Parts: sequence; C-alpha cells; structure tokens
Amino acid sequence: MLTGLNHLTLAVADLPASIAFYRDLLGFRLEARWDQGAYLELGSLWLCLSREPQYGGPAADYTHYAFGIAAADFARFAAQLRAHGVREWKQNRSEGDSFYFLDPDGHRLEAHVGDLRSRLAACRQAPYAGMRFA
Amino acid sequence: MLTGLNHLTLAVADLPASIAFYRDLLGFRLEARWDQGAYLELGSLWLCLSREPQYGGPAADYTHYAFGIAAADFARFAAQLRAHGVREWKQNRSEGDSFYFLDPDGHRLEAHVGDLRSRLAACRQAPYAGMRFA
Ligand SMILES: [Mn+2]
Ligand SMILES: [Mn+2]
Repeated sequence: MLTGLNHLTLAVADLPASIAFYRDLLGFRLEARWDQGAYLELGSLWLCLSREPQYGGPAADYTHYAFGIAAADFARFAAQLRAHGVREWKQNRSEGDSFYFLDPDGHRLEAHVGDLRSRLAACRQAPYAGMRFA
Repeated sequence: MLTGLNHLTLAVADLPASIAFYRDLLGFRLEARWDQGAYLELGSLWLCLSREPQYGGPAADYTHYAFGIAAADFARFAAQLRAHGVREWKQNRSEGDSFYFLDPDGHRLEAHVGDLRSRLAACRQAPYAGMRFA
C-alpha cells in the first residue's frame, strides 16, 4: 500500500534551461545535477528532471501539475511570471486562485491557492454537472 | 512562494476504468466524481482525473509519477499489480526498490522505496557522469 507521492519526474530537452526555470522562477532548491538530469526539492516535493533530447513536449491535453501557494503571495507570484513573460495555457474558472503557465518544454503547470478540502466544500455548495460525493 | 505539490491532474479516456484502477488497485480514496472527472486522495496527495475521450496517451518520454511505499509492502504490491496484468515500462536500475507501471491510459507510474536523501547518499558513493552537488 502506497503512502503518497514519492517524486515527480519530467522529461526536459534543455536541461540548463529547465533547471534555471524551476530553481530561479519557481524556487525549488537544486540538490544535485548531472549530464542526464537534476534533483530539486520544493518543501517536501522531490522533482526529477530527466534530460531527453528528441523530447517534443506533451500531448495537447489537460494533464498538469499544480503547486501550492498561500493566498497573500499569489498576486506577486503571478505578476512575477508575467514580468518574465511566461506563457499562460488556460484562464481560471474554478474555486481558489489559480495561475496556469507552461514550462520550457510546454509541460502544463499551475500555482493554486486552496486544497482538496476547500474544493469539495465549494463543490458541495455549487456542484458540477452530474457530481456525486463519497 | 510555492509550497509543494498541490495536485496532479491526469487526462483519462475512460473515467470509470481509471477510477477503478486508482481506487481498487492503487488504494486511492474516491472523494467525488462528475461528468468530466473525479477527485481522489492518497495520504496528502490530491489526484484529479480529467475525462478526455480523444486522448491517445502521453507521448513516449520519461515523464512519470512515483508513489511511496514501505520496504515491507513493496513485494506484495508488485505481485498484485503483475497478477492483475498491469504493464511494466522499465526495469529498476537506480537505488531503492522500484516497480514501473502504466495506468490504463499509459501514464508511467512507479512504486518506490526510498526518498531524495537515500538517493543523494547513494549518489555521493556512486556518482552519475558529471555529478555535482549543491
Ligand atoms: Mn488544476
Ligand atoms: Mn522515478
């Protein structure tokens, strides 16, 4: 039986750029790097970067990766990414602040204020089409 | 600013099979579902499934999602997924026990024993090509 998320690994075509983006823009700590990848850490999250050169980027789908952020930091984080001219892939329309941006390989990322608890509560008050709770 | 991983969202072509796999094989608790998706939870991990029928899978790269498990549970877990005919995509060569497997849509998943510290420790003693610590 599984206990939670151990790590997340993303394929990256340009390793230096992906390190500079997650380290500098997003603030992960770089723990180690090597010719074929990097290990970085954001709080308790362990991020692997796996260098993969013919990597074309993801399928045009909704598969994506959301990081946490407290309510009072959200505005400045979004401004900071816009100031760095990071492209957005979707506009917000659900409970809680969300900023949706792309990484250097077009992986789909998200800064979100809220958690599963807050989502359910709100969904309880205003449920999605054909919604059912446990 | 960012605090960790808030949630993971996977596009899935067949919402009930995906829920059956995450809930019944992987041990995620189904917390809600609706027309276009489901919310599930594993410990502190918040997994969203986004119903997407014209989905043809993730492309053929090393992008994958590792879940934690105790040493002592790792054997029974692999045995069970294999008994159910899950497909493996990789043989474990790095530090710690790992079992690499695909979900019904072909998302690469992993059950892993260890963590970033156990790995850095191994890496100091057996460094990858070009390896550099922080
Ligand atoms: Mn999201
Ligand atoms: Mn892995």
